[PDB]
Amino acid sequence: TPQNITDLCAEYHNTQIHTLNDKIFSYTESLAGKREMAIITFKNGATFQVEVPGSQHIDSQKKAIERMKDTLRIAYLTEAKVEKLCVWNNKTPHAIAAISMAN
Amino acid sequence: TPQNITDLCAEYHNTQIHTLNDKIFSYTESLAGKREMAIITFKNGATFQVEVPGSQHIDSQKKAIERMKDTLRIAYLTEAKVEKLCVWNNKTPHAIAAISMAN
Amino acid sequence: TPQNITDLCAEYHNTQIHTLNDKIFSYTESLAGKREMAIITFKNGATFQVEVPGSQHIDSQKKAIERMKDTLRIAYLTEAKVEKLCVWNNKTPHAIAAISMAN
Amino acid sequence: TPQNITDLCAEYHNTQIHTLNDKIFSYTESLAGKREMAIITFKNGATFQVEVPGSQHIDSQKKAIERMKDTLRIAYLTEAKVEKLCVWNNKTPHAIAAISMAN
Amino acid sequence: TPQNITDLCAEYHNTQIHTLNDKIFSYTESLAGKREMAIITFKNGATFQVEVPGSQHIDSQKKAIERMKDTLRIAYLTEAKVEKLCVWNNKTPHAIAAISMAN
Ligand SMILES: Nc1c(NCCCOCCOCCOCCCNC(=O)c2cc(O[C@H]3O[C@H](CO)[C@H](O)[C@H](O)[C@H]3O)cc([N+](=O)[O-])c2)c(=O)c1=O
Ligand SMILES: Nc1c(NCCCOCCOCCOCCCNC(=O)c2cc(O[C@H]3O[C@H](CO)[C@H](O)[C@H](O)[C@H]3O)cc([N+](=O)[O-])c2)c(=O)c1=O
Ligand SMILES: Nc1c(NCCCOCCOCCOCCCNC(=O)c2cc(O[C@H]3O[C@H](CO)[C@H](O)[C@H](O)[C@H]3O)cc([N+](=O)[O-])c2)c(=O)c1=O
Ligand SMILES: Nc1c(NCCCOCCOCCOCCCNC(=O)c2cc(O[C@H]3O[C@H](CO)[C@H](O)[C@H](O)[C@H]3O)cc([N+](=O)[O-])c2)c(=O)c1=O
Ligand SMILES: Nc1c(NCCCOCCOCCOCCCNC(=O)c2cc(O[C@H]3O[C@H](CO)[C@H](O)[C@H](O)[C@H]3O)cc([N+](=O)[O-])c2)c(=O)c1=O
Repeated sequence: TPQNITDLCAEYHNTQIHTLNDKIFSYTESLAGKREMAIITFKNGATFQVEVPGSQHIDSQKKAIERMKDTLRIAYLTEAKVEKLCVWNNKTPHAIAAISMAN
Repeated sequence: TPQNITDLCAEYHNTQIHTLNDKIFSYTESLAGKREMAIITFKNGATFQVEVPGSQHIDSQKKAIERMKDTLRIAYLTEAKVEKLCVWNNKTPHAIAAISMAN
Repeated sequence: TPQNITDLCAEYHNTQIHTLNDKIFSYTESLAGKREMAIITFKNGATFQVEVPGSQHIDSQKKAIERMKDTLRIAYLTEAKVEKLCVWNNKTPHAIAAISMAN
Repeated sequence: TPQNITDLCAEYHNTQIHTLNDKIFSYTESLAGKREMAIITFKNGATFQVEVPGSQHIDSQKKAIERMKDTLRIAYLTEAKVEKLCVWNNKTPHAIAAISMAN
Repeated sequence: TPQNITDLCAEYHNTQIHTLNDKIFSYTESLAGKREMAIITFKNGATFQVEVPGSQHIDSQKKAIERMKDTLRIAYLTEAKVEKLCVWNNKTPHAIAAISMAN
């Protein structure tokens, strides 16, 4: 398995690493039907989503989508610095695939 | 997908944005039958609910309703500033559809 | 729907509001069979339970019972002030139906 | 029905109360097969387990076992004072049945 | 049952104990398909994973895998010192079987 988020990200098509080294500036979450998702922003304006679960996802990803929204919420409320995000860049906002947190 | 809570709220009928930019003043939750819900207030007297799950909800919303009560609870306890709420204004108290936190 | 805990509490028989306006003094939780419950006390000696799930509860209350014990544990640990409890008083200790937190 | 941990503990055979009145010294958890358990210790050297779910546990204890591991984790991290533990003493380490937390 | 992480770790083949006595330096988690995992590192560079659930895990480990990612995230955020890790060393990064935390 990959040793880090950069190596993990490179295993997939349509991805890119974003290097933030900053806390989350805003956290949004919705329960509206067909938009059950989260959206975060950083102070520079860069915006990211956790996608609504769909036909593009395999079953194993469902629990991990729920965990990512948990992660983002707590990271936001603790002001944790996000180091990098691995995202799919074939969506807007870019869709989070993975996150790294470091000091 | 929407970039922010205002654009997401605009996708639905019978909704509005409330701009609070304030922490939650009170948090209430109930396990009583047919009243399994949360209610929050702001110091200006605005009151909102997370509805009881029912027939107006699609299955994918169920997990999201539970997550939203989770979110409000921790927002309350951490005194996190709520920026905006997207609500259905066809219910009393207005029913939460999405939340944004910033600052 | 109800706008506050007092109006909610009044929808049910065999309930009363207790006004605490205090943090929880003790939190006790059990996994022993037939006693899978939580008990909280306040420094005025008032004691309350989250009842073991049973045939008195409808299906939709199950998730909310588990949520209540999460709420009471985190309230305890954060020393959050509990404003009011809505309880069933046909049980000893009185059984929690709803909680409000403020101040 | 019990109003406190001592009374609840007394309801079961092969149990005893340990009075700690201290925070947890160490918290251990495992995901290894057939050892999906938690172990806590105190600075006096007392060691306790949350048992692996098995055929001694009825269905309704399974959820409560999960919650107890949650509770011990967060108690540990917050340095909350543990007042008493109700344990089964026919297992080594003694097996937790209930916990009370108080200042 | 085991009294500590060292005795638990010794019940399994292909395991070793790593003694860290330090907080986690970075936390990574992924929802990408077939890489639904967590990776942590320590300041000395040492890197560990929580494996993707697979056919080498029995059903009872599934829930504990979920729990371990929860634990590592909150450990990371609270800067909790990790005492020891029990890992399987037949994988790269070494795969976490158990964790102990102590100050
Ligand atoms: N696959 C796929 C897609 N498509 C995904 C589409 C993303 O769409 C979001 C656009 O929003 C839907 C706007 O809906 C109008 C539809 C008619 N539906 C409703 O009437 C309706 C009403 C609602 O309100 C009731 O329920 C609320 C609780 O949900 C609340 O109680 C309110 O008070 C009630 O009146 C709510 C909804 N809802 O959706 O939440 C809908 C794509 O791209 C793909 O590949
Ligand atoms: N769809 C829809 C609806 N319907 C929702 C409207 C409901 O509003 C709330 C009004 O509530 C019910 C008032 O209670 C009378 C119900 C008769 N049932 C009971 O007797 C009963 C008894 C209860 O107490 C027992 O259980 C408690 C635990 O639940 C506890 O153990 C206690 O000690 C017991 O005596 C409790 C309930 N209960 O509901 O909680 C009910 C609408 O509008 C739509 O559009
Ligand atoms: N509805 C309803 C009721 N009735 C509810 C009754 C309230 O009961 C409270 C006390 O319960 C029974 C005390 O147990 C004696 C009964 C026989 N049970 C056991 O043999 C037994 C043994 C246990 O120990 C084993 O399991 C432990 C884990 O559970 C541990 O591994 C230990 O080492 C083992 O020896 C444990 C239990 N258990 O219940 O936890 C029981 C009412 O009133 C209503 O409305
Ligand atoms: N009832 C009851 C019992 N019995 C309870 C048992 C006490 O058990 C602990 C003793 O442990 C036995 C360990 O099993 C070795 C047997 C062979 N099994 C395995 O081959 C095996 C291999 C494992 O490693 C692979 O999977 C790992 C993930 O789980 C990791 O990916 C690794 O890289 C892989 O090589 C792991 C396990 N596992 O069990 O975790 C087992 C009692 O008492 C009662 O009352
Ligand atoms: N057993 C076992 C294994 N198996 C584990 C393999 C480890 O592999 C990781 C490398 O991953 C596969 C790279 O995939 C390319 C192949 C085709 N797959 C895709 O088409 C694909 C596309 C995806 O993007 C869509 O879905 C995204 C959400 O998942 C997002 O919405 C994006 O916008 C969409 O385009 C995503 C995936 N996905 O897998 O996440 C795949 C081993 O080793 C053993 O021992």
